[PDB]
Amino acid sequence: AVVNTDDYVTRTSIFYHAGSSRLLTVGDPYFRVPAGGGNKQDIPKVSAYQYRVFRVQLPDPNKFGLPDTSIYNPETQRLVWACAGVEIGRGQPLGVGLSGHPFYNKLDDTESSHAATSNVSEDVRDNVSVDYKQTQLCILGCAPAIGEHWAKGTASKSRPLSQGDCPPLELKNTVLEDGDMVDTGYGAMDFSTLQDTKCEVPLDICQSICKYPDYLQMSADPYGDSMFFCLRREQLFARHFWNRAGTMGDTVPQSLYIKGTGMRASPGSCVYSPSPSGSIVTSDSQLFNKPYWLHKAQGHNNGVCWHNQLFVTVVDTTRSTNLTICASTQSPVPGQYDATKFKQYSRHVEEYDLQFIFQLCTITLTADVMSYIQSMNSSILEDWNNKDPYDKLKFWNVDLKEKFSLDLDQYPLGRKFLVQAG
Amino acid sequence: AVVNTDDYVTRTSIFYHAGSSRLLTVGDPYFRVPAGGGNKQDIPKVSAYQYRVFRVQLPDPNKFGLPDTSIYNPETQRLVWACAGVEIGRGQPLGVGLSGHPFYNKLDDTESSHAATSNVSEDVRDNVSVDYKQTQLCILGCAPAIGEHWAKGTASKSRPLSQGDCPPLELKNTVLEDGDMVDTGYGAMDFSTLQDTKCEVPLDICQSICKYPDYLQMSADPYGDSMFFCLRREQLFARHFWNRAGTMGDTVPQSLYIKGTGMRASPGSCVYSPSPSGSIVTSDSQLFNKPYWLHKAQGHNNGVCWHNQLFVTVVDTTRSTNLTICASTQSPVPGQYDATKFKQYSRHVEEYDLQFIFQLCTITLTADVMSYIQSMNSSILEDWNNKDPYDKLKFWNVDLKEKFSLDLDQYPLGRKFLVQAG
Amino acid sequence: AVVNTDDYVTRTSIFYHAGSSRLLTVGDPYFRVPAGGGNKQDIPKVSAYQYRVFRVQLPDPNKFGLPDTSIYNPETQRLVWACAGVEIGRGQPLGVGLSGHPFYNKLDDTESSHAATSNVSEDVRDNVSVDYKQTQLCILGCAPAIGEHWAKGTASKSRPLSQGDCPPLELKNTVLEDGDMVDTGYGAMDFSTLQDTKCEVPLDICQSICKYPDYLQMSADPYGDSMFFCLRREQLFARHFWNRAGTMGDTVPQSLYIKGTGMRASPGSCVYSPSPSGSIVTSDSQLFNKPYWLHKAQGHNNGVCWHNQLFVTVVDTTRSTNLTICASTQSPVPGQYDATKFKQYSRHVEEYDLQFIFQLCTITLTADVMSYIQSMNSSILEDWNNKDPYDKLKFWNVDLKEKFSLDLDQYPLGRKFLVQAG
Amino acid sequence: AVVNTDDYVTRTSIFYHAGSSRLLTVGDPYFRVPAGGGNKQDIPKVSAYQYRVFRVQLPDPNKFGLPDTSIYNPETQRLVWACAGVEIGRGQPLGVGLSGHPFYNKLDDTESSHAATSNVSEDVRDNVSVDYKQTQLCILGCAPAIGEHWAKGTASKSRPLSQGDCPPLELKNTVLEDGDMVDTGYGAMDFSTLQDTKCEVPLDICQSICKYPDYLQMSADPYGDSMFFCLRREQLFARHFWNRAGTMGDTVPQSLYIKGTGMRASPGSCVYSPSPSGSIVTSDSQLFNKPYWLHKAQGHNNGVCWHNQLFVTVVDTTRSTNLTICASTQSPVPGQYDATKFKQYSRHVEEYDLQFIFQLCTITLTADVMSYIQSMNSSILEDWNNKDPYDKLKFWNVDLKEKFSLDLDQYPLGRKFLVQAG
Repeated sequence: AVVNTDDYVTRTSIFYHAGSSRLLTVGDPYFRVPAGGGNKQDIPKVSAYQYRVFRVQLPDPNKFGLPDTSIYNPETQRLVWACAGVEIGRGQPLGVGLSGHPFYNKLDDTESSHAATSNVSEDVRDNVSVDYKQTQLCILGCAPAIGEHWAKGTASKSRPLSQGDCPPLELKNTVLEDGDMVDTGYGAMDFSTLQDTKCEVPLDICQSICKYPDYLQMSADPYGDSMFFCLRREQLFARHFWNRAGTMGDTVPQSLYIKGTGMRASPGSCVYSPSPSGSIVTSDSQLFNKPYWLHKAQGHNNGVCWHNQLFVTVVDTTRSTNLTICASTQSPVPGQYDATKFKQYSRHVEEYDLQFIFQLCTITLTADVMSYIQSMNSSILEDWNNKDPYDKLKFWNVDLKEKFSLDLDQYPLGRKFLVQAG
Repeated sequence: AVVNTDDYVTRTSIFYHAGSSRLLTVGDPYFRVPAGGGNKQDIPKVSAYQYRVFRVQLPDPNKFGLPDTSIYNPETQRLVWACAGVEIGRGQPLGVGLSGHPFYNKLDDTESSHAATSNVSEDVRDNVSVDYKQTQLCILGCAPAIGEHWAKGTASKSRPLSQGDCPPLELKNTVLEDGDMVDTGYGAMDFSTLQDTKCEVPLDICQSICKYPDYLQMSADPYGDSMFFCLRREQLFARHFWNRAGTMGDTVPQSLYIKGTGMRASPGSCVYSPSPSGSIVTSDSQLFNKPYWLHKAQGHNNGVCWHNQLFVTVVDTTRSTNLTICASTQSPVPGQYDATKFKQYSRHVEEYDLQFIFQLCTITLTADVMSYIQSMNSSILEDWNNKDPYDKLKFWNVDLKEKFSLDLDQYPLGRKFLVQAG
Repeated sequence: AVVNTDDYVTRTSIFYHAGSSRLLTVGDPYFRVPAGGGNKQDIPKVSAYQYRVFRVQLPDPNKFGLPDTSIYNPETQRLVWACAGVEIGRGQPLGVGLSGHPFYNKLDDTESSHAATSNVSEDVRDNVSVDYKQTQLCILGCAPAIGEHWAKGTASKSRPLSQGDCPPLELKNTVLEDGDMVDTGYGAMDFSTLQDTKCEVPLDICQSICKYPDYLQMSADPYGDSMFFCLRREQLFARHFWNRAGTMGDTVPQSLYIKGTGMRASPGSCVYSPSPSGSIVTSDSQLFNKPYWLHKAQGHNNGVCWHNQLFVTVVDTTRSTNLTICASTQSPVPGQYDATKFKQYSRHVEEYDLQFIFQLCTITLTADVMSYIQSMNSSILEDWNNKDPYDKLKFWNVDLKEKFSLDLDQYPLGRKFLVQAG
Repeated sequence: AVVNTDDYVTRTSIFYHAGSSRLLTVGDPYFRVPAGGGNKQDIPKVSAYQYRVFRVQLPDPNKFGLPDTSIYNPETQRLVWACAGVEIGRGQPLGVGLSGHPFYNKLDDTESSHAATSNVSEDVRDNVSVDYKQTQLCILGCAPAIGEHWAKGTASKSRPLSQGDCPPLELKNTVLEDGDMVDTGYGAMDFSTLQDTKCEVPLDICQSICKYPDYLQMSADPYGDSMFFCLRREQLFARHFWNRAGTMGDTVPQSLYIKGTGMRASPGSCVYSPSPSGSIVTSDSQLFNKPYWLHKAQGHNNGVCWHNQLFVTVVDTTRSTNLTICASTQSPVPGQYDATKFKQYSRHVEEYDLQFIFQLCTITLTADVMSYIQSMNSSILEDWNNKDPYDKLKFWNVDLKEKFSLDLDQYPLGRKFLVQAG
């Protein structure tokens, strides 16, 4: 039986402040520009619509000089960090930003077409762009958060898919790594294996995998290391209504319409999909640049950072202004305009600032306390006396071993904390 | 004289937590696809705009293992489950999804006499789509919830109905089953029998029946087994204004206008119908993933689950993103684009999770108490010592007989319940 | 000097509940369809944009069976009902509906016309529709609500009204009968007498009289029997901007523009009129299906229902979804589509439900008290020992004489009332 | 270790009110007009989207005669003004103001193009305009605020940016001078060096630098003189979706689409940029014309005005209506209209009013205090017994040396302050 951490992890009255420096990154918002091919280094794919997963690395509280190493007894107890406050700071101003496709699969406007439209010609693919759904979310945990998405099912012998026939869909659970794209309004699926056209969604998610946090599973997780802090705020609406070019896989039953003559003799495309649209983005509904206190967690883990680790999973689309930079091919910069003599670039900036307030905690290693932790996570006892199960995954590592401080008064969050406590 | 249950149903201090696993279903959002035609097994019609009616099957508390069978005396009392806490869980992300009809009966734009169209023929039906009205609701009871809808009234034998004339309308009460379509903004009626065109409404409600819960009737119900919990949240607006093609049944009174000449000599179509539209869909106005406690119900039944049953009626259209899947007809996936070589499919997902906190109750079987229950529902006494009156209707059965648990602590809803109780 | 009823109306502790059955009505939303033309019996005009004036008829408390006929001395005092609780119920789902006119007088779009427009020839009327302003309101009093509207009075013997000149506008107070049209955003006037064109507004108000409540007068009423309860909630915006065809009556002064040449030599039409539009209709700002307790009235009358009457004036435009009905000319229903073989019809439904909590009251008839009531309304004394000032006006009569009950516990509003009372 | 000012700055009970007169300025909203061209004296560039940085100059409280010069001991201590109240008054009415560019680089509409568009020939630049993002911000400090912006990185001596290639982006900190441009919704960058086209953004930020307050840095500031009061409110949305004319710098990876033929053989422009748009501007969300009290500042400086200075940094775009002026070339003003015989001018007005409530404060000059202020800012002690480190920057000097008064009662803010205190 799983037990609340407040029943074996005794807390102290010793609080530390820890803050990252300035986490900053720029790059192309649509795709990584590979190294060399003009200029040196490589420009990373940096979008407002991808998950930020910071792996916060903490100092080992046991091999760490204390303000007084008589807070505990190194013979019968161990130390753990317990997160008490977090403030994710966001840098750039509020802005909206578009994403698009040079050959988007848009047959024709079905919102209110002036009349009939084109026929099923070929390559009626147009160039369109669309601002995505607006999402803000923040997840804390001592383990990475689990996402879900839809992928092709399994290729069991029983019935070999007649090729052209629609595959079965399987919900797949996965870890949210840094760089994974969010649900933008086009559903959370694997577009690289479910859409052979590679033209049904905009460029940045076209060949990517859009995940969505598995809140249901993470809440039902027995120990609750996945999330002990969750903030979400999403909103969107439908801007334009369109068709899909191609033949209908599922045939519309004759019992659903009266047959006609000419073009209207047979039913056209009945696969509709609306362009997403996050509405007004305001400061009043902003989720960040505010401190949050983890009073008492939702799960059984109450902010205890096992393995001296901390995962901060962040999404903020309320800052998606993509910079437009253009240089001329000619050096003296000609006085006669000519679009071909200018190169257009597109860069996006992400600026973060993590701030924490940690609390020192003691665990009395009694016999059954140990065998409980044994069952929970044996590797916890090993470190207290190597391979990590996460080294295969892409994280934005933030070292804080050198960032802890005792005087909270000297830091913004530190003052806010002291105020809040009384 | 109907009596409050809190007068003959004594509540204990024993609480159980029960939960479904993960209720999940995928299918076509418009029409069920006949199996075998391409692939094995049928593709169910799964829409966001159809009632989910879960039939929760509880274990008989009398034939059930208690932590102590001295909670009551089996010689003069019986046990009932009373509902105390509920959490309906929703998995997939927020999103909008369109519905349409290849041959919608849209004459022309009456919103603002635009410009002209371009058609030969005389059949002017266009392929239009529309986002439905946005609706959220949740009904709890120990009996299925009652719906209303409009249908063709019985043609009287005295005065027959000459073909072409308008039928009289009759309001019809009925049981909401799992799969019944909701009010999408086109009203609540039998479209399969009040529209011979089969083109007045989009495809998924085309040959169906849209039902609205009869809240007035269920509130007026004497005992109140129909609903002891009701949450509703709806909103919509008029997007586009349109005309209907066809001859006018009711002739516009000559005295409501001045005759013109040419086309304007006689009045055109005067049957207008607007395309519905739920505006912004936000998380801030969400109704689900939040727990709700049944403190004191609206009706005379106070969460008492007679027949050890529970009917959870749910509508949530705030998650209606329809996936678009496409496979190529060629195996190597050609490097030249051609719309004819790609089969477009449309799939929708419905992920649920049901959580309950049930409370053990006792009923002392006295003379008048039994005679009371006799008149209320004789079948109740029968089971305490077979055919079920609902065995004709479609329900999503959720068996919770192996899902009851005494330690609320171990479960998400359980913890919240304990907190709320103090 | 008028006195507050609370000084001469003593209240008891006896409360009754009374509710109508289910007030229901269907018909054409634009105009009544003269009987027998295609089918037996008239089809009433039933629109969402017309007042609903229920005349509730209460039993005479004196000639009424009491739980104990010693609540008063029938020699020295009489009894009066005094309203304490009200709940108007609405049945149909939330919807938006359109109104139009086959020959709407719309010259041309003036919002942002592409350039110049058509010649002011003769007949350019277009078939346009429009969703009206969104209005909810509810009035209670023991006397019908008063409304105001604009009509052309009379030409006095002195000056004449030249054929073609603009008539003088006179504000006219009047009783709101059931069926009267509300302000739809085209102002509150008599379109049948002020507009000879009969094409300036949509069809249902084309020849009607739109009335608005004269709140200003009803609050200034000495006794305040006209309203002791008043709820209102309206909203709208301007959808499209248009011109009016015809010659200008008031000539635009030369000192307000510079003359041009060609068509721009003389100014065109300067009679602008926007099409109204109620925006998002939501359940969140709904006014009905909720109980309201008349704690202390605004006027002098404190819910005292003189003459055992009660007037309930209601407007609800948040439920205006008009049902589209179409039958075919052919019996076997042809498989080939042809709009001419389908008669279209338009039907609106209005479903209500009135519930009340009434409080029995006592008036001790002393010298001055009788002389006061004499001056207030002599006909009150007469009934305590014949015509009525209204029997010329159309009301929706709801007889609740057989609907009074003593046990509030048996009814929804009753329970709600008990809870509220503590 | 930095210390809160409240530990070495003892406040008195003396309160002064000071107010500027009517700060007022008119000018061209897009660019400054060189003098003598058509009329004497220059026409300054006054825009609603540029920072207002007031450098308020306080009277030296030491060389100041007091209501009583025994508040302190001029031998052992010094006087300092501490701010306690601020009210920034705005004059002109609320309004929306546009900005544009005669040759805006807009290829074509990618929101929902009718289909394909024009050839990427040479000059397709159209005259477009756009209302900016809606920003309100107010910052107080005894040192000017810090802004950030993106500028052309410092050329690699060992990687010369080959002409045409994309330059490296460097985030640059800077003092916010009066006149600096704010983020309008096109990002905060140096358009004069990052966009050679000189046609990517509207005219008023075409050759300027858009700065955004570095809130992160100013909060991490050790002493916190830069801001001890910060009020922000910003909102916007995406109005129209546009392409960029020019050649693509970063080439779209071939594995992201399927090649076509004709114009759709090669991908088009994939640099999208939405026109910004602040939505409804209402008085309900207004940030000015209200008084604000600095109870306890965020940083370590609690409103202490060192050097008897004050830096008010104000941004307000809710008042951007640009007056349209036009005179005729002809003196008698012609009776025939001709657009050529009229000169169109554009002017914008900015009206301010600064009101303050200052508190007298003492500093007992001891050893450690002096050597702290020594470390904090030596120049503070130097004035107590020259060159200013901000004499290079453009500020709006507000002299208040002759505006301080003791009777708060006689002033608006004065009264409100008295009331608020009790």
